[PDB]
Amino acid sequence: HHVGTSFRGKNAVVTGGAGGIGLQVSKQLLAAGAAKVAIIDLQDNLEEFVKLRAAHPTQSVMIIKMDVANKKGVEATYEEIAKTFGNIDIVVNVAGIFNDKDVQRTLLVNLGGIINSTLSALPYMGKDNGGKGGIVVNMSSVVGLDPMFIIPVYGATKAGIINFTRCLANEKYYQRSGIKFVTVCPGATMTDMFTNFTEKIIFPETSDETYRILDRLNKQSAADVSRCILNVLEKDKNGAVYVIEGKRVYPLEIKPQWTGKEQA
Amino acid sequence: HHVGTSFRGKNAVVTGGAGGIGLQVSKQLLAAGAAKVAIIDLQDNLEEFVKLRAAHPTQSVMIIKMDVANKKGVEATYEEIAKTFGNIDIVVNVAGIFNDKDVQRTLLVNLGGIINSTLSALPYMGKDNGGKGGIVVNMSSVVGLDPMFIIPVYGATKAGIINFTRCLANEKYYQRSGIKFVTVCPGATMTDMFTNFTEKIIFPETSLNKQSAADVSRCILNVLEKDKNGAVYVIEGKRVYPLEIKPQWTGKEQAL
Ligand SMILES: NC(=O)c1ccc[n+]([C@@H]2O[C@H](COP(=O)([O-])OP(=O)(O)OC[C@H]3O[C@@H](n4cnc5c(N)ncnc54)[C@H](O)[C@@H]3O)[C@@H](O)[C@H]2O)c1
Ligand SMILES: NC(=O)c1ccc[n+]([C@@H]2O[C@H](COP(=O)([O-])OP(=O)(O)OC[C@H]3O[C@@H](n4cnc5c(N)ncnc54)[C@H](O)[C@@H]3O)[C@@H](O)[C@H]2O)c1
Repeated sequence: HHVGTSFRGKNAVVTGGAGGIGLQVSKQLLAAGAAKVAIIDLQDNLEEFVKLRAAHPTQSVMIIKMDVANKKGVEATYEEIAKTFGNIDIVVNVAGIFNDKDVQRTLLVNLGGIINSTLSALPYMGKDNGGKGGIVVNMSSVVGLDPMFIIPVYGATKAGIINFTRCLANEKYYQRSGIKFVTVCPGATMTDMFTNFTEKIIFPETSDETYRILDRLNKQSAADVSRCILNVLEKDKNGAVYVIEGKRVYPLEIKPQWTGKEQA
Repeated sequence: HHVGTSFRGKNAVVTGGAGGIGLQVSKQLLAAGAAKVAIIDLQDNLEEFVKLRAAHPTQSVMIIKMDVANKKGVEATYEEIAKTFGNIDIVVNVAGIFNDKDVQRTLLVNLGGIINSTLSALPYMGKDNGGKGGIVVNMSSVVGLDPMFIIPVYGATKAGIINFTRCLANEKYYQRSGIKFVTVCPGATMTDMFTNFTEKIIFPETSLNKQSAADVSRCILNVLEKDKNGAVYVIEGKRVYPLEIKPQWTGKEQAL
């Protein structure tokens, strides 16, 4: 029941917020007393959202059905959100999928959706456009940092997310816009995304060693990761990259790869 | 005129081979005496290819017009190439673009095309499928390794290429297939791709000669001869630098 003060007065947009981690992120932000929370997702979860609005009468809970791969849709969706909200302090882009069999869809949803949502959010967040400034947390994976041979396509999009998000963490941009950019990379997690795993992988003969990804998923839940995300949000460290494993948050010091130390 | 022996008896597929680095890669492989070379590109470049076939009468020079973003097209394209070639020893996936204003196209061409071409090539290369085995060199960027703030979208796809290519470099994959997988990351390069740069960037208010396509191409063939699985090379100033890619996630990280 109790609504808190941790995120009092904060307006927040959450892609993927109908299920899994995104749904918990939305709940926990409302529970922390976020003034307004918008949710962008493909699936309709009316029974969950009716309860959610009920439990948070003095808070805005806005739900939009939209494919984050849809560039113009996302743009449109943000326009509508902005007119009601007036400002966007927090964006957590959680929406993604796991399907190696469908390469095009993976790229456009996982990498494309992050990009679409991020670029779309910026005008309504940036100081130069009258915004207060804010933070964008982009969701990635551990396999984004360290490749996992079983899932090359899914991995690629996660490596792309990291590199993309770090770019925007430029000092010159921050001084102009006031927006910060953070990447979080969850490890073994109880996600429904990895259900029917071996039906969603390219090389079928890797089912023998598929234990690596799905053995210790119980280690952390969606709610655990969500708590880690809100923890990260409070840190407000620009350009930071976090790993979330075993219910815990680990910051990475990412050293440059090409420094010229190569010999010949 | 002279045709060499460095790549004698080798069959090679090259995406992006109508222009820039790809075109030079195609020439240099033929000049090194590659038995067969196939080229996959959107542009026709007929006057260059008529000259090329002439200069290599005892070598196969096959040209197909095809969008590497087109999954089924690429698949189709490889079947015909395979029918003539019989096997594929070398794939260099060079085809790519620079357009940040168009995000979807960038992802599907740059990252998608690499994936499409790579996955399509594997049956015709893999030992277990009757193939001789081989090597796939995938083209990336330095910004793929170290993010460049001016070009975030283009960068993302290059980071994606690296991570993708490294995955396939698994030892279990190699003993089963015999195919190796290499990533090369060119630096400051005289590419026509970066012409009209500021018309192709997202943030408009924001403010290499050392190496050419032919220089990078020479570096690629150098890398090809090395035949080191899982390797990542930087190509800067006409020179090849191997990277020691250390894991990002260690247990030394302190929980905050
Ligand atoms: N080990 C890992 O790599 C790992 C583990 C867990 C989570 N993650 C990351 O966490 C993120 C969330 O995953 P999850 O645990 O919540 O699983 P999940 O499948 O339960 O969450 C997916 C949510 O996103 C929605 N969605 C999917 N595609 C969409 C689209 N195009 N447009 C709008 N909404 C869309 C879905 O409707 C769903 O609600 C994932 O994207 C993943 O990158 C990675
Ligand atoms: N610093 C850097 O990031 C950097 C520098 C140089 C080169 N590169 C990379 O080298 C590669 C080649 O670029 P370049 O220097 O030769 O420039 P280029 O534009 O001259 O070559 C691109 C070639 O790919 C073809 N192509 C484009 N889209 C295609 C598609 N969908 N399907 C088939 N063919 C397509 C084009 O017809 C062209 O011939 C690129 O992948 C580029 O990312 C990166």
